[PDB]
Amino acid sequence: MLEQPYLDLAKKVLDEGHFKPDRTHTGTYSIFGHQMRFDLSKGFPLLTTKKVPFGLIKSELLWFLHGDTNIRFLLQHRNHIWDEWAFEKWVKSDEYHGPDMTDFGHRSQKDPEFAAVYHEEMAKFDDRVLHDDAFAAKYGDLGLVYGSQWRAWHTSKGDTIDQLGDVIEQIKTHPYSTTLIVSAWNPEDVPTMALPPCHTLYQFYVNDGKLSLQLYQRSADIFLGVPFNIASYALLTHLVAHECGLEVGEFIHTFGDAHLYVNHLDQIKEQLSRTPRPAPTLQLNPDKHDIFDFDMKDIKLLNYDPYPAIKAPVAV
Amino acid sequence: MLEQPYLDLAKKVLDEGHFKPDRTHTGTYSIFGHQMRFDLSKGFPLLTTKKVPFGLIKSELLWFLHGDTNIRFLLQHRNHIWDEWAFEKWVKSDEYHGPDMTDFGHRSQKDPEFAAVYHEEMAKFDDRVLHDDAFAAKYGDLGLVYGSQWRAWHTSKGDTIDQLGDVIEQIKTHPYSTTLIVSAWNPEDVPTMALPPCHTLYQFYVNDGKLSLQLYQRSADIFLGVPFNIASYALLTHLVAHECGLEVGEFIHTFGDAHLYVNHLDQIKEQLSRTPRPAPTLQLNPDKHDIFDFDMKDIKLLNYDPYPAIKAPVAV
Ligand SMILES: O=c1ccn([C@H]2C[C@H](O)[C@@H](COP(=O)(O)O)O2)c(=O)[nH]1
Ligand SMILES: O=c1ccn([C@H]2C[C@H](O)[C@@H](COP(=O)(O)O)O2)c(=O)[nH]1
Ligand SMILES: [K+]
Ligand SMILES: [K+]
Repeated sequence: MLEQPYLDLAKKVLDEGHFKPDRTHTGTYSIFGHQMRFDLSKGFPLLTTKKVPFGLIKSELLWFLHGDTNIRFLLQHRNHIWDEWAFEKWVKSDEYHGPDMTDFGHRSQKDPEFAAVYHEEMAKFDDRVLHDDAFAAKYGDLGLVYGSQWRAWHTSKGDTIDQLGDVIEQIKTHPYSTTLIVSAWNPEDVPTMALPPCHTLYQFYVNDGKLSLQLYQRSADIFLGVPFNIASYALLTHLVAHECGLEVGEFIHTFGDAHLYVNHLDQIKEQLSRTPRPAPTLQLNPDKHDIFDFDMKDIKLLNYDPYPAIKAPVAV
Repeated sequence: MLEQPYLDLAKKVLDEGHFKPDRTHTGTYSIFGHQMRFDLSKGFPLLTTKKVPFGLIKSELLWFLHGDTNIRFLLQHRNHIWDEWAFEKWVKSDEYHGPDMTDFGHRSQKDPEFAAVYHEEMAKFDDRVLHDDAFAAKYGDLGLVYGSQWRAWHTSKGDTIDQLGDVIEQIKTHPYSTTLIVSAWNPEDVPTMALPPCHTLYQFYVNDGKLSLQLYQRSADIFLGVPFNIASYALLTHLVAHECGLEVGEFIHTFGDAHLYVNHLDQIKEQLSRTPRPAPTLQLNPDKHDIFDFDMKDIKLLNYDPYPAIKAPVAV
């Protein structure tokens, strides 16, 4: 089936992954270097052996294309994937007069009481961002997230670059260019950042009228992460290809440190006893063509019939 | 935030604007009568939810203050905002021996071939204006543009009036005058003109040592137009106030027909999902005080961090 590459990755890491430590001291089985390709003409690679919320992905990917960097848009679509990073900034803010939220990540996980006080501060934080225009601007703005690196890369001269905007044109004018690249990795920022980009840089390629894309990911969470990562990028391949009026091609996913947190072994094994089903199909608005102006209703998933979801703990 | 007034205008026109036809048959959503104020002590109102080229504005506004009316100055600063109106005159000129450029506006938009021949004639036109002193004088001179109405209004007696020059003095001698007005609207010209002034007339006001300005705009393009219009006039408020040695006040923008071309609906909606960021600041040369003698380097924008630009078609 279409998803086999991922399943094979799970087995490979369970089979020859060596024990390697990580920043959260949770332990992982690692492998360095790996590549799997997906033929998007055979179907959309959204794992059927485990329910993956396409909503969260699409609303987050559009967030990126808009070049946005503020959480307010995500909370507007009930997307909490980036909350923690913003919250962290409100907490260490001198305007913060409330309970000590130092290292809330681990504390909430162990202490069941902190898990309530931490969920109250968050619930109201998301509220301020959502209603207090100024608060939103002040804390809801992450700043150095994918949206601004893709569409507002800062020059030494003082201005900004629309990498993706520019690349999309070179595809229409010079489809055979071996320089259809976008980079989220900037050396003068990386060391200051909390989480330097996992999705380092990607490349587009065009032959026989088909658009293919390769993604270099410096680090990967096999269980929780990869499922979303595969879908974000294969969807992008589709949108970019839609604007350029090209046929869809292949999504090549290359890896640096593909790892598996140890607290996921049972959950990963259980998914492997599952047999993939036929893959779903993507349906994009035929009329509308400016992908940068696309909204939810413009992108729709068809025939997704996934197995029941699989719960697991987040390494923090 | 500072820019909210404009965002509210976009929503209002999307909400209660009735369908009204226009000269370009492109269709617009109109509203008659509206007013928004900007407190310039809170920051410069240059939209952050969309990148707006401050360069084009400043170089065009100085063009006005110099009382100039010839395009050569604009092309000297790579400003093509007024090219079309001059080009039109070269085209219908009997000295014009080249391809039929009748109604180039629509033809270039639809026909992709005309869009190249039209771009060649223009490229060389801008060249003649730029090098052939006589050609410049002959076609590069628009004549009845803001620069001459502001600074060289023609009397029935035969001479000329420096409205702005005169008003600037009455501000220094009689700061409390309720007649600090400038008009670009002249009844004996209007019916012959291609595009009668959109920026009809403006008024200055002074209290507590602060200079405020009101602008009456008979017609407005919400998406493409207004962003530039807000910045031109708020910058003027600053310069005039600089010469008169006054504190900056409020910029009141009043409207006649504020409309939205239908081919901008998606682009306008996308901008509304964006959350404004803090506004930039203006920095004017402290030494130099004769605004009429100001040049680019004398006016500088600080901390402008706009969202990525938004492309859209020009109603023609
Ligand atoms: O979409 C995602 C989000 C996160 N991660 C993971 C990679 C790491 O597990 C952790 C970040 O810490 P590093 O191991 O990269 O240093 O987040 C992914 O693989 N994909
Ligand atoms: O800076 C500008 C330039 C142009 N326009 C618009 C107004 C109209 O959309 C068009 C001129 O035709 P009228 O609708 O005014 O007749 O140009 C503005 O609002 N602001
Ligand atoms: K780089
Ligand atoms: K008048």
